[PDB]
Amino acid sequence: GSSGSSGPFCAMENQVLVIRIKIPNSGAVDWTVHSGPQLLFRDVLDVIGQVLPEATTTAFEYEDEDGDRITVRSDEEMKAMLSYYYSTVMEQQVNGQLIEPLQIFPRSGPSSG
Repeated sequence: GSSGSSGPFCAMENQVLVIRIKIPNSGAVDWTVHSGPQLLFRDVLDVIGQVLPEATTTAFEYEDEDGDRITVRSDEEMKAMLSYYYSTVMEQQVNGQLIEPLQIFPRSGPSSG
């Protein structure tokens, strides 16, 4: 996680984040994320690792506006994925419909050295 919290409070203006890891033939798990903004790529992998311990991940995908399923292989992509969720989430609120969980998929592959 975040080494060096210094103060068990966790500040955040925007509501917490909820990541929905698409589980293989087992529904999906919701990773209660409070540091939606203060989230790193590794963190995700650090979490997923607990979700799919028998199935590596490293990276993950997330449906965008055109539901083209993006790919996050670098913190860069992450900030992006989050940049969309919030850009869309806020839109889901102004509209009315309830907000949806950041539907992500643990890119599990065969290789794993």
